[PDB]
Amino acid sequence: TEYKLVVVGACGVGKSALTIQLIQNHFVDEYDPTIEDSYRKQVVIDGETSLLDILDTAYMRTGEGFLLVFAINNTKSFEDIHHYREQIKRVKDSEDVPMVLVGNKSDLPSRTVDTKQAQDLARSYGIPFIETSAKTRQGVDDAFYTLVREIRKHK
Amino acid sequence: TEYKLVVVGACGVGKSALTIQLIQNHFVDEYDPTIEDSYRKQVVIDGETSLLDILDTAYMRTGEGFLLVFAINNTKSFEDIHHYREQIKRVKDSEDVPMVLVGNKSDLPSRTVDTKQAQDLARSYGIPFIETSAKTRQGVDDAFYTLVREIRKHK
Ligand SMILES: Nc1nc2c(ncn2[C@@H]2O[C@H](COP(=O)(O)OP(=O)(O)O)[C@@H](O)[C@H]2O)c(=O)[nH]1
Ligand SMILES: Nc1nc2c(ncn2[C@@H]2O[C@H](COP(=O)(O)OP(=O)(O)O)[C@@H](O)[C@H]2O)c(=O)[nH]1
Ligand SMILES: [Mg+2]
Ligand SMILES: [Mg+2]
Ligand SMILES: [Mg+2]
Ligand SMILES: [Mg+2]
Repeated sequence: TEYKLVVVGACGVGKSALTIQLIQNHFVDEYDPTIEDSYRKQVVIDGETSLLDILDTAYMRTGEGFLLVFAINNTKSFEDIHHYREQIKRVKDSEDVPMVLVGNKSDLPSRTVDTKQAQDLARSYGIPFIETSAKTRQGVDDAFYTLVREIRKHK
Repeated sequence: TEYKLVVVGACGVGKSALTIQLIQNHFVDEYDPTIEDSYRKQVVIDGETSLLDILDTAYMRTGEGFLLVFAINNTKSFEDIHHYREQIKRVKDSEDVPMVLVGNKSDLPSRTVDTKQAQDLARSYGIPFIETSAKTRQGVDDAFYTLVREIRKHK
């Protein structure tokens, strides 16, 4: 009932925004990118009281679940996804580590990374893909909760 | 060729969900209830290129069409329908304003407001009644498009 989650991705994709929206239920219009802190919150996932220990990157090997986050209006971030994917494989020494691909900023119309690209990437990793928006709370809880559901399976 | 539409109803009925599903063609599992923003999208209604200016309540007097939205699994929302109905009559100072009654969340089985009650209410207002689901896109376009068709006959 206690989970250690880790949010990874390129700078400016909304790693901090997604975390704060989950923890403090509000949207941050700006957040210091050099800040890397762990956050804590007792929540209810699928009716079960769970403790979430989330690390907003800017221990790693103590992570049970990982959020691969990019922005749908940021091609470069999507390109950097594989870099972080492989880091997690090495730090965990495993092929099968609970992960979720996250497409943030789905509220923005200036989309450059279409659905097929993201879903093909997730298909190449065999992990779920969720479109999120930290501004509007869209898919935010689902992203973290799905990861926890992935951990439940592995454990 | 341009239309100003206003979506009203009780909190949590899916006003935001119905708007996003129309504009960005996706479903929001959660949306900040305190967010009231105007949205814009050029669409094709019955073959005719139209610009839709939609206000998602949480400007009013400039509304040409109004969506009266409740949830079929929300008796209270249905009860509050007349409240918003009369507000629009006052803000427009008119006895005849293009409106459409919308029963959202039709994808849910836990129904408490049957078709009889809704249709009887729509008949009491002399306006169309549309069953919608922002989750599955059911009746979403038809709801907004019908309202536009109501504006057409009105002018
Ligand atoms: N429109 C929109 N903007 C976002 C969203 N998430 C984050 N942002 C913006 O992106 C900027 C950088 O986000 P941040 O969380 O600091 O990126 P980080 O480097 O991964 O921590 C912030 O100023 C946010 O306002 C979102 O879902 N929608
Ligand atoms: N099953 C289902 N859920 C919906 C539908 N429309 C909205 N919802 C859910 O209802 C919740 C609140 O909807 P929202 O649009 O924020 O209500 P608002 O206060 O009118 O803006 C959201 O978390 C949606 O997931 C629908 O058609 N079907
Ligand atoms: Mg940050
Ligand atoms: Mg491209
Ligand atoms: Mg809303
Ligand atoms: Mg009854």
